[PDB]
Amino acid sequence: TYQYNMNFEKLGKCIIINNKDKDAEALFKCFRSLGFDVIVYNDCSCAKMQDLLKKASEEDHTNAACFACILLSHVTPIKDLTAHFRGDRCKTLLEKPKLFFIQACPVEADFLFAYSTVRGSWFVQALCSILEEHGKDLEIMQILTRVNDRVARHIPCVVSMLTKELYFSQ
Amino acid sequence: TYQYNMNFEKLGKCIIINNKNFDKVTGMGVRNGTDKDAEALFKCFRSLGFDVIVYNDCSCAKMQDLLKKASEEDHTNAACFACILLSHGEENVIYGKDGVTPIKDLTAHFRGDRCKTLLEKPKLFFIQACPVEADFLFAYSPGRGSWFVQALCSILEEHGKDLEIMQILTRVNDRVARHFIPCVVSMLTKELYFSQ
Repeated sequence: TYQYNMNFEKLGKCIIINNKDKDAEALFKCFRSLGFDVIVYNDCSCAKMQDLLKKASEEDHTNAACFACILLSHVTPIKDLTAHFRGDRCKTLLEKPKLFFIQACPVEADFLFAYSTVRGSWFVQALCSILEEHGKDLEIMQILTRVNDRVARHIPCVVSMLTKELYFSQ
Repeated sequence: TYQYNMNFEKLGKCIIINNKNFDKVTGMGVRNGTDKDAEALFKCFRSLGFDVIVYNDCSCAKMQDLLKKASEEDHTNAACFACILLSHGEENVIYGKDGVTPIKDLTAHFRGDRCKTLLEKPKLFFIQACPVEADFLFAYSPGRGSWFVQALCSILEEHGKDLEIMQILTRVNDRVARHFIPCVVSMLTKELYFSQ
């Protein structure tokens, strides 16, 4: 009970929003490099992100272990996107984590965040360089705090409303 | 190394601000059980090498003037630094006996440029309210104490010397959610266990 369960078919479905391309392409490879069902979206007319998310919120993740999403900007409210995956709002994701990665320029338990700001950026450049190398053998926090170390060698916060540790088995 | 340096003379300070009785003009309830909430934390961090100092029913000017004077100290022989708040709070703001000060104003005193004595050192902050900002961590959260506090030390005197803070805080988040949620915002750069 000290880590999140991983006896699941799919790892999870990864969503990538890309308003505007190196970071996206690099995030794609490195997240599929964990075993993610990755889907990329560009030129997202702000009406998209809403319906785009809610769809996935009404999908089935019973045979999925988790769920990740990534935003890339430079107009859509933060909370109005995440609330689709509330406690009751998406019952297929309970006792399952929700991971939102951001870079621009009961309920609410088991959520994680990471917002960065500005070739491509550092944060991104830094992250993949870990997930490729130490991706499948670290707890999530052990990873992000390593990224903050890497970017500081040249800062993005990290909201953790999680309940157990997070490595990446099957 | 992939973790914070603990080989220091002393650990660090541990300012506790126990706000219980606020003024009437604030129209703010008397936060009860907070004496227990403080004593629990004080006893806990005491047993972790924190030189614990407990402040009580302070004004906003006090809480401001206090931390500033503590930021301007010599923290060189100290590994880290902690500060725990107990009061009423709202949207990124926290009550004093007299008024209301923005939380980001209190912590600002320690921002690496204005507290060089704590640079590359973790500067912690615990909130229970009813390399700019690097090395910062924030953990915002009856008869017995609160859940959070009681559950924290419950895990902290038990595992605190042998677990990383996230391992500690993530653990805390489970037992509070077990009863029925706190948000741990981290800007750290290295893992942090509470021993040598």
